[PDB]
Order: sequence, then structure tokens, then C-alpha cells
Amino acid sequence: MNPPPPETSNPNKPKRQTNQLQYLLRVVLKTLWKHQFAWPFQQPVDAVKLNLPDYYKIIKTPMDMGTIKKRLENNYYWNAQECIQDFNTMFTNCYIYNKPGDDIVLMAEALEKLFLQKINELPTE
Ligand SMILES: Cc1cc(CSc2nnc3ccccn23)on1
Repeated sequence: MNPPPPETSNPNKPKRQTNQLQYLLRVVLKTLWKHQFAWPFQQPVDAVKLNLPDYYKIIKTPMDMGTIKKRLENNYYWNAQECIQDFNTMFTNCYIYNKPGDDIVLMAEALEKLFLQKINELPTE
């Protein structure tokens, strides 16, 4: 069974829009989204459809690019580092639940490499 997905708005949390956050949406997320290995990461893990009822028994801080995209569109984050941490959580969750060599892990590895290439240099404020 599936927990509620992470929040994509929070009215008591202050919003911000920076050149780096705009870039993370327009360039980094939107480019990764098109990768042939992005599809599993475009929405929250559906442990019910995948028939993996232990997924959320192991992963306690779930994240996916669908959530990230909606946060970025909401101006939910204060800075790029906060958003980059949610990408890192998403990749780390994958490596926690799965083992080296697994198809899903090869996909996460590939996207993480592309992610790091793209955030190596960000715009200036
Ligand atoms: C492809 C594929 C891999 C799996 C294994 S479960 C899993 N572990 N991390 C993620 C991330 C997204 C979708 C499924 N995930 O299901 N479909």
C-alpha cells in the first residue's frame, strides 16, 4: 500500500525564485525528463502496481521527479540546494532499495551522471 505523496506546496513555507531554480526546472529537470531511462522516476513509486508492498516499509523519505517538477513550478523551494537535495534523495532511495547491476539501478546511475553534468555549472544570481 501507498503513502500520500510528498507535499508540493506548503503555505507556511516561504517561496523563492532564483535564476538557479529556474534553470533547474527549464534545463536540468526538463532535459532529464526526456531521457529514455526517466520514466520510472516521473511519478511516486507505485508499490501497489509494482506489487512491491515492502517498498515503503524500507523507503521512508520518498521522492520522484514528478514531485520535484511540481515543487519547482510552485516556487516551493528557497534555493537550488534544497532542490538538488530532493534529486539526491530520489537517487539514493533507488540505491537503497535495489542492488548494484539491477535494471532500475542502471537507470538511476545514468540519470545521476547526467544530473551532475548539468548542475556542475549553474547560472549566477
Ligand atoms: C523498471 C522498474 C524497476 C522497478 C523496481 S522498484 C523501484 N525502486 N526504485 C524505483 C524508482 C522508481 C520506480 C521503481 N523503483 O520497477 N520497475
